[PDB]
Amino acid sequence: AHGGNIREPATVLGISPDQLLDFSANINPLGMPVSVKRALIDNLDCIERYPDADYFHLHQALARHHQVPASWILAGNGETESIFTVASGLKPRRAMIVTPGFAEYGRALAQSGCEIRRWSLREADGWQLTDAILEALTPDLDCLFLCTPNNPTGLLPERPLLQAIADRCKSLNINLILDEAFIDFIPHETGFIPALKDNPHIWVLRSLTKFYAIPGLRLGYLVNSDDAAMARMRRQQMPWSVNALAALAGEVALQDSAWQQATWHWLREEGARFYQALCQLPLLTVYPGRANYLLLRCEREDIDLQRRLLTQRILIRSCANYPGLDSRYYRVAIRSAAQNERLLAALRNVLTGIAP
Amino acid sequence: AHGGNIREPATVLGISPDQLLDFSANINPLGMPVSVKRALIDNLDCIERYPDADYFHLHQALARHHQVPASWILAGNGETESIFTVASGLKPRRAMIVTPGFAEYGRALAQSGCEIRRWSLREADGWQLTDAILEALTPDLDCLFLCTPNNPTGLLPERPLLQAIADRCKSLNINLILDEAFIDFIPHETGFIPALKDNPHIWVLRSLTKFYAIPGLRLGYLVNSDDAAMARMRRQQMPWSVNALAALAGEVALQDSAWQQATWHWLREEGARFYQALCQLPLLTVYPGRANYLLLRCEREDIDLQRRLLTQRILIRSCANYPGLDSRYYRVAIRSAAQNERLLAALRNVLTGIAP
Ligand SMILES: Cc1ncc(COP(=O)(O)O)c(CNC[C@@H](C)OP(=O)(O)O)c1O
Ligand SMILES: Cc1ncc(COP(=O)(O)O)c(CNC[C@@H](C)OP(=O)(O)O)c1O
Repeated sequence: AHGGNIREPATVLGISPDQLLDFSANINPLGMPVSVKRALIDNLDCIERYPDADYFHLHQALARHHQVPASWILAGNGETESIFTVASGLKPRRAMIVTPGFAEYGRALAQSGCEIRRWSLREADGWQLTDAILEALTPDLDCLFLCTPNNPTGLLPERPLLQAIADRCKSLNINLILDEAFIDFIPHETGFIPALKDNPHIWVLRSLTKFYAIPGLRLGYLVNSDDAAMARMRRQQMPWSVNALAALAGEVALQDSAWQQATWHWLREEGARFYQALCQLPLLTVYPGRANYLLLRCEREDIDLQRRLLTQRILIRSCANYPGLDSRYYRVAIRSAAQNERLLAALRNVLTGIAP
Repeated sequence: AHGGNIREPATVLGISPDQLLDFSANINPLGMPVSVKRALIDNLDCIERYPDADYFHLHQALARHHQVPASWILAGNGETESIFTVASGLKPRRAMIVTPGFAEYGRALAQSGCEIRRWSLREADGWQLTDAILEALTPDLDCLFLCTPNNPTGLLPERPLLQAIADRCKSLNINLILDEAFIDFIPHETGFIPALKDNPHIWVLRSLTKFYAIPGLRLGYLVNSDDAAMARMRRQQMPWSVNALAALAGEVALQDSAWQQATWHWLREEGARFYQALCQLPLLTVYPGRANYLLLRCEREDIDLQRRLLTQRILIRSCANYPGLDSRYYRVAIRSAAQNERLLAALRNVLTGIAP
């Protein structure tokens, strides 16, 4: 049960989803780039033909964007498909995931028949990934999934720690899958694509749906420099999985040279202002997320924050279904100032004026 | 290597794909319904949110269309996804497919770890499915895939034979998967959805991409009346696989009450006129396909028809890669009269004036 389920949320209340303000999914509040919408409208008739099965133009655009060989890239029907593709293409016998984390890594691995080991983040560490994981990495592991920054904490592990993990993985023959779905939101963070050349054991997952606001179109991709392994992924993949409009949108989106700075500026300004306001609320712990969402811990047990905000027609993410987190945890997106203010006001009604 | 690969075909020639006339994919020549295009343009901003994970409106529309419980239906990112979903959801140990047939059944089963048995259609039978298959059906089979009408022959097995197969399957505990991807083109053919109520061993695959001309959007679905099995399919399925525009397009498409009659009329008129003209060509055998495509057998060995037509900038499907068919076999779509005439003229240049 993932976030962004507004139709389901509205159904629970008996109202139309157009009446809900959603903070349970984390999509760039700027909306899709104007050029993207124009291109979609202008080329809509392209849907009367099958997509290019090899997605030449799309992969060329992604390759030019990251300055890597097009052969290192495989686009997917959302990064969600890329996660299932890597799991099925690598068919690990034993794999480690880090909890709490995005639920699909586990679903994908389970379906592929893998023995899943969980590395548990600790509330006492403020949910930060630590070097304690290194000693937990063993030769018998085939894969390790890390999310950078993590869903739902928004925390980004230190580059040196990620490098230490990557190096250990290289020596223990472990494939390292880095989920960089939200990395574009963190100013100046390059991720690991610039370092794949001499590290064929590293796989990077990317998504265009949150940063460019096209989650309804579905577009993500996987990058890796092992010629043979990527070739195998191209087969284990279902044909025409990426729709023609997603491919077009992706190409156009990457051409908007102002999008990145505009998004970073918003995060640095409103995002910082929103975070400060949340931290001024009583009976609430707010974690220092680096992208467009924040993990919250409600210090009032006798209060289902999600149920309470839903009656106020504001949908938030309940993190109780993440392994490792309990009913006190929730996640909210960072949106436009006006919407953020409505969220804040709702939270105050449930948090201010209450004794410990 | 499926048909519709115009970008790849154009690349082989060193030209732009906009210069090719494609007869290698079989899409309704009328294009997408006008209401569908209007709805897509009017609701394009819906892509700024994730699709409804449960696709309520879409499944409700499909259920109303077939007058069956919405619980019997699962939409997919093209019927291609539905094929992979049924294979993975049923995880057959032994399964039978009929050759020649669409390549994805075999790919899907192979990936799921199934022992595949092939029932071979015979050139001496004019590639018709016969009752000889019944004795080949055994208790140890878990699944049987039939395509009605078949890709690439366009032949539709007799209802009584399909019923006999279905009944035998029911008694031998075999799941029967009927690929009805092209059934909408055959006037008055209802398929098996109207008969699923008391046959939970029957699974029907449907596609909206050829009949409504949205192969670039990707939309198909699976129907079955076994409560538990469909429930399992809803899990083995990847979340948000159907994009928001495909779901919208599907709902709108089903509301066009003139589309069906218009398409049937075209097939009965131009389709019949095209078929007759093909049959007047020398050194060519044309099979009696019932939908919008026809299988051709070139009686001139020393002539690669596809290569020869490609130089004339017309792309056709070579069926040499179908198990059971050799280099003499090709398939062509049935399109508009003008385009059909260009195809005919090209064929004449390669077939007329030549001695046996
Ligand atoms: C870390 C992470 N990785 C990959 C994806 C897949 O993205 P896409 O397929 O659109 O490219 C998501 C989406 N997450 C969407 C969100 C609604 O799910 P939760 O409430 O469980 O966080 C994600 O959060
Ligand atoms: C029998 C059959 N079933 C299912 C599909 C999948 O349809 P979709 O995913 O668009 O709903 C196709 C598509 N076939 C497309 C065609 C180009 O492939 P070939 O040249 O191998 O025949 C098909 O021919």
